[PDB]
Amino acid sequence: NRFVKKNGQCNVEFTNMDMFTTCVDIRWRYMLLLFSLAFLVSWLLFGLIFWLIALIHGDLENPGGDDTFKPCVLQVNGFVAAFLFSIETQTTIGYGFRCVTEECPLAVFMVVVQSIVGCIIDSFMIGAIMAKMARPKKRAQTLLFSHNAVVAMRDGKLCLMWRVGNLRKSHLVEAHVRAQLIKPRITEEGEYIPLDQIDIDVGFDKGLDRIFLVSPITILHEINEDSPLFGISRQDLETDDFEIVVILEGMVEATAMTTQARSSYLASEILWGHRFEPVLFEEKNQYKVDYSHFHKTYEVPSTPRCSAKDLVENKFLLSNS
Amino acid sequence: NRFVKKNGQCNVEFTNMDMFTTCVDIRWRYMLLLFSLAFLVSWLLFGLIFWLIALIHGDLENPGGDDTFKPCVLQVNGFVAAFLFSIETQTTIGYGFRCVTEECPLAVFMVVVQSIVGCIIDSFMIGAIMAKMARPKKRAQTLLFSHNAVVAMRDGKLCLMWRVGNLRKSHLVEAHVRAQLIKPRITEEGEYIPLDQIDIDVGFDKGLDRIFLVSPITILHEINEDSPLFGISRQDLETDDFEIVVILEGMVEATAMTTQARSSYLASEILWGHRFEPVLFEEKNQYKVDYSHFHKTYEVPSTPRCSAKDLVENKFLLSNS
Amino acid sequence: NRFVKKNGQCNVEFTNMDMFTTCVDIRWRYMLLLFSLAFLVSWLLFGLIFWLIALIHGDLENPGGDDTFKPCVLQVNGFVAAFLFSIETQTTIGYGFRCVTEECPLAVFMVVVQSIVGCIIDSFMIGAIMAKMARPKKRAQTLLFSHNAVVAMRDGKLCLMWRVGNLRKSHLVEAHVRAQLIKPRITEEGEYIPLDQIDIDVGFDKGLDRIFLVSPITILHEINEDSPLFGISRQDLETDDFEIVVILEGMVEATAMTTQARSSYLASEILWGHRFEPVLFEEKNQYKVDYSHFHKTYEVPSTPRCSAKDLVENKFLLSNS
Amino acid sequence: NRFVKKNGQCNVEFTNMDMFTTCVDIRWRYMLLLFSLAFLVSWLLFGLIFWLIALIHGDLENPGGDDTFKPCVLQVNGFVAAFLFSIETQTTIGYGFRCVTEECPLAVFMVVVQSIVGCIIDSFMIGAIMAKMARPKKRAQTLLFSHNAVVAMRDGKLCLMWRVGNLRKSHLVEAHVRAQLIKPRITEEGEYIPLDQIDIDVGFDKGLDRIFLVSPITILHEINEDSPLFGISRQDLETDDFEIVVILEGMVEATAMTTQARSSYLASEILWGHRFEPVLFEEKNQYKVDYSHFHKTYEVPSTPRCSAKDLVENKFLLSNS
Ligand SMILES: [K+]
Ligand SMILES: [K+]
Ligand SMILES: [K+]
Ligand SMILES: [K+]
Ligand SMILES: [K+]
Repeated sequence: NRFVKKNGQCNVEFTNMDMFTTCVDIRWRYMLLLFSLAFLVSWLLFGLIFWLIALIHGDLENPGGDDTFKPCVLQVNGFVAAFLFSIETQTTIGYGFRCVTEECPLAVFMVVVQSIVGCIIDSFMIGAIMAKMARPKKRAQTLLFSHNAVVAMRDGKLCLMWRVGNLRKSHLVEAHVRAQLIKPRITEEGEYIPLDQIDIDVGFDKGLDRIFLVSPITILHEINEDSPLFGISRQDLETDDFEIVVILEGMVEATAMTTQARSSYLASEILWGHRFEPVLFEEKNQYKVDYSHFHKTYEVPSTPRCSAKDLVENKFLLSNS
Repeated sequence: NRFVKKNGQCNVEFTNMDMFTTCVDIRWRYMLLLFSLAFLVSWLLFGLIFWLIALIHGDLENPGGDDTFKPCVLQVNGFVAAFLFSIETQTTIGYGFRCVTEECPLAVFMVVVQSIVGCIIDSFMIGAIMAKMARPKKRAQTLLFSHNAVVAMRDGKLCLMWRVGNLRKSHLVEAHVRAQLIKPRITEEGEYIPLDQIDIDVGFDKGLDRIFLVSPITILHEINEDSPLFGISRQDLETDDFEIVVILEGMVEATAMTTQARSSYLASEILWGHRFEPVLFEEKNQYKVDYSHFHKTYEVPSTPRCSAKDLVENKFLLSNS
Repeated sequence: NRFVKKNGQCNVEFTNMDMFTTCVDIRWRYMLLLFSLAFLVSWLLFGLIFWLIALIHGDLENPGGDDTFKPCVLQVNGFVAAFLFSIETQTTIGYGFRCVTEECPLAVFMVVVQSIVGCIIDSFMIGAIMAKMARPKKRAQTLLFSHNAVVAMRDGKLCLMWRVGNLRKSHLVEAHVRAQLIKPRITEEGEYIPLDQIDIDVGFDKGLDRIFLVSPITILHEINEDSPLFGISRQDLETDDFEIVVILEGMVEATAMTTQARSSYLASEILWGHRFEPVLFEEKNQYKVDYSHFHKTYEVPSTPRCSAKDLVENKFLLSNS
Repeated sequence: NRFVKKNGQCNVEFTNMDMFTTCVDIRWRYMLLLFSLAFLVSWLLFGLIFWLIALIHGDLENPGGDDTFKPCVLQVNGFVAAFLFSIETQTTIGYGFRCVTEECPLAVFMVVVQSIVGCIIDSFMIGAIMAKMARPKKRAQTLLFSHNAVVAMRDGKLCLMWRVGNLRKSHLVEAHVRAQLIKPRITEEGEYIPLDQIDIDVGFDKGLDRIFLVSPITILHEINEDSPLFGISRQDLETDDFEIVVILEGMVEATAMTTQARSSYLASEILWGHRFEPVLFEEKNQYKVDYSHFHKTYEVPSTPRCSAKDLVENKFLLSNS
């Protein structure tokens, strides 16, 4: 039946899976203690001002006032009371026992000031809990490479292969693969490149490196005249110092945040003359993917042990003679 | 007249269209009951603390106080009153009947604590109603494929074709098409690929797969020597087990979120020797698109019933002899 | 001197320039009247509830209460008072004259409910003023095409050219150009394509269509054997029904929102045998761009009046004989 | 050992490194004084209204009221008191001394109005402190070009080279390089291009311009028949007026904001017959990058002083004879 329903939906089911710009990430909870401190500082500061004012105006000795005398702020009898009024103003709780009066302009202006300050402050609190909210780090890896890469024969050509798959049913828009052989080398003129990155060809020029990934795919590198692996046999493989890097880029269907997935195979991690265990099965009305067979491989004794280079050379001696 | 006005505007009119990172999507309204619970828990907790304090300080028996005795918080006569003061503090309603006094530091500190807690809490409430606000799922599909794909003759070549169109007047920046024949196969060496994805060529190498989509377009795949459809005739079509996938990627003009539109044609869903009904008409000063003709097709009896492979083979026998 | 400073900075100066997902864009100010309505509805509803409660409990006739009788909410003497208490609760103004008491659980629960409701409501208000805040429409066009396109001779080849430029000093990351001849045509087999889009080659295959745009650039299309313009002379130009579309895509340096800039030239809008007036001048220590010369052009009488096709044909008759 | 751990992690360590849409960026702190003004204006306006009402209703002479007379708003004895009530309403502090009463509908409606206004206002305040919060300018440059570019011999070919490196351990998804020779020139037909941008080939056609950048890389431009540098020797280099631009695009792993890094080399800034000092060293279990050697270079006297053009020409005279 259908691999892709007419609406784009996929027919597969997955089984058996195991300046201050730095302030956005500024801290885990240290920002919370930071803001709690921000408040405390502002509350204590304005309380001291209100207490200074009540002290000077002489309210401390007549906090409630009377017919002849009106406090700047009612009911401030000390610094503790002062502290309270400041809080109630900024928090805008405003119980009202401590209350401003029309007497002192300085006091009124001070409330006016404290109100704006207070607003700005928690306004920023929402911004910091915005930044730190969505600006992640450590996004779960949705993509997977076979633990090993395989060298075997497919359709007459000798090929290095490895597997990639999505752990999520979510699609990868504009996905493409790359590979490089990495190793030190010395140029013809005797120049030293400590680690050289040599492209390994997955089909870029025809755009076959463009992939549609639903179920796990085996990526093919034909080893040929233009391959850095052209002169390598199965024995060389248990010798050589080279390492292969593999990449899969693309964009998460939901985010449109381009992703780059990486992994590596040492010469020692490449299994010659093997093949991957099929991960995809058809059961009646729909397709299943058994993810336990992902890394699993099996020997193909009929696989030639020599290098692709000698493989091709031999062909012509069986031609010429 | 003009297809594209000098300012970029398009001249067409459309007619007849029918960790906790998972918390962003955490729920529909279960988050609302979650937060309502968050509040309730904090309100009840602080009320119990205030009630514990009023109990110990002995306020329950003299809630209003007198000349010789001052409560930590005025007017707490029970747990219900206690509950109320907690609410009024956090909500910052602060009716003021239940009111803090300068007596108990513990109480003052508790208010101080409850104020910061309360702020943080709803600060987060705005973040959750941020995440859940714009982080969508199920974005309406703006793109469309003809229900069927057609095989006919164009400009001398035999071609598999299918239609794509935008349901919205909104443009697709950097849009491109891809296609693959999907089917099981067994390699020369006898290896089984359960479902193989073979590229179908829409013109990638010349970059003709890059498209400017205003009105609906017919996508052409020339069936030639290098096509997987090269050896297929009209009769094979009512036999074969293959399925074709089609893709259109690009980015919504507004969002710049790369989109990937999918659809499929079974061999059985491919109509041989047909053509699409034109969707675009010119009326005087501007262009119309009649979207009722989108999926509509018609027979072209002059269309050859054989495979493109034999089509080409025959040419040379009418050459040689 | 330098076009690009060693830090990447550019040395040019510019002169003489003239479900409810739809709710994000839901309205201009109709959303503001919407929310104002949202509040009003909630305020009136809860006030009616509080008034219902005060009515039943018999508070209307003893609003202040006394030694033997305690109202659910103090000082509710009517619906107007009721309305007020509801407001003061939700707004959390809480003057305190109308005040809740520990008597009626129903009332307490109602306050509890109204508090959460109120919070959720304006929480959403911040989300709507978030969506409608940054989710724009009508982004100012930063990119510009010469009003006309020119056909002239450059470096021995006959070429259709047109100009593009940035109105902003801001760079375009990964910018590239495309062009298409648009016109109706009838296929060899007699099929009608109402408007056909034919690629015009700006150098894609070598990736010369990739451009670095600081000062305005002239885009070149070599008219050759593979060009749809190959058979066109200056006289044909004052006849033909074809139109040319031009595109420039890329991403705004700041936004990384891919942009697609469009414009068109009718055959009648193409000026044959002309050239563009240079927009870029060097003055001593830095480069200026005079944007008044952008669309300006001048005749080049030495320009051949014939089609590039006959231009090439003639070459060989002056070869053969 | 490993360059890339099996999970994608990199094995290198770095050492020795030194309408109103314009309102988003509208100002540094001028927006803060703007909003503070926004509040003040609204507070003063509503206070004047409340004062107008209290004046007309005759409350000024009986602010507290009595058995026979009820003020619209209690305790407004002047404009200063009026100012206060307005503040306490909007801020929702609501001390309660100045308090609304059920008498004047006009007043009630006014409170109702002031409440919604107040909410909208600071709602917007959160949006402006949203825009101005994350919409940056001046993002730190994470990418680096060698101060100079080198011409030397590698693997038999004469090549212009320059270095690029990431200052951050953060990866660049889909990174690619470009280069252009920039200089004035006059066309065959005698047309003047003030500054011409000529592509310099870094391997685009094979997609070798696609790079995987962990440690700093040397970018190679083979100087050959198709190079604008083909006819240039070491002596020409101390003469010529040309400048070379270099670009590196790609997307920051975290942001997915495409970045374009630029830099330039004047003919005078190109060091002929040199090579770069290796920046990468292997110490036991892991790789180090010494960033002090980045710009450092050394002479290679064996480097030919002539132009690649004559280099190749000479080859055939040592062939022919
Ligand atoms: K209050
Ligand atoms: K309040
Ligand atoms: K109050
Ligand atoms: K190519
Ligand atoms: K409040």
